[PDB]
Amino acid sequence: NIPWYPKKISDLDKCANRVLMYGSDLDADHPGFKDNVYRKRRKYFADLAMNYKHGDPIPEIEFTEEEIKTWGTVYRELNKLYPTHACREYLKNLPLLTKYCGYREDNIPQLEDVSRFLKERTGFTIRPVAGYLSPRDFLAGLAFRVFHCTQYVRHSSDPLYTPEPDTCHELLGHVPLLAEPSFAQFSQEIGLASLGASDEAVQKLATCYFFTVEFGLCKQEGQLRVYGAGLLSSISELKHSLSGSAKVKPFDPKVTCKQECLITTFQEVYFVSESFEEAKEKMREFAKTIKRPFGVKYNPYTQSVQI
Ligand SMILES: N[C@@H](Cc1c[nH]c2ccccc12)C(=O)O
Ligand SMILES: [Fe+3]
Repeated sequence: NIPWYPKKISDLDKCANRVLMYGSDLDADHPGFKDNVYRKRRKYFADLAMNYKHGDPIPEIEFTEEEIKTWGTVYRELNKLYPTHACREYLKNLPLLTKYCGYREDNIPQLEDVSRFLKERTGFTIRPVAGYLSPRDFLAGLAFRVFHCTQYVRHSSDPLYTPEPDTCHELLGHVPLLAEPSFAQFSQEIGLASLGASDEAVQKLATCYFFTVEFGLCKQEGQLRVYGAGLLSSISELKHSLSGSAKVKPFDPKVTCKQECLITTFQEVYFVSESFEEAKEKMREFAKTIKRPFGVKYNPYTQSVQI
């Protein structure tokens, strides 16, 4: 029996913010969970996300001097590593972000400005979210070219790694590729394939998504490079992935889809494709094997999904 799925872009208001939270589904010995004062600050961002309705501007945030300093460290340190660690497709759009989005060490990009930039480039827009979103709902968002983003900044004591996604993850891990027409098209295709598929089928697709677009590696002129958003936002996990001591295995959906997705620690294993194009291709073909009893298109003019 076909699970509920959104049919038009405003339907993303329905049961919004079904997110995984510390003290319910997440735990880790890390100050971003354990520092009570920091959790009280995080609730300011969460409330903003919970009251958002499609059509609203995204709330502009007054960040603390501490939060701005954290963004600065993350931005600066990651940019030193990208030239040697990131795949060329990721490197390509970095200068657009600085030139056309105001990415700077001394200022955190606002989600409203980034959404406007992305809409113009590939038609992607942003919706704010209170934490790690339910995988079904996150993939459903992509079908409308909607990327759900957190707005809080990770705990300042650990710029290197954080156990839930923060705004640095969205802005540095996802935005550069989302700015690329061919990648934005790929993203929506994966999202459309997920709509109304069984819980077991979505779990398998979402796991493969996690180990490719969140934590994926690819070969490039005989070398190992990274394209996964979750690595590209973590100073320490990014280095570790290419350190020579990480466990690395070929991406094979039928094996990979069984791996547990680790939200709050470094991964136990990373999966490699023979190239970045091969990664997208194997993902598209896997999405087609879902066994859904109907097909679906997106109509960008009505912003609705046609069966
Ligand atoms: N570890 C990531 C944030 C993160 C936590 N859990 C995740 C799951 C998927 C992608 C990213 C994440 C970072 O430090 O930037
Ligand atoms: Fe991500």
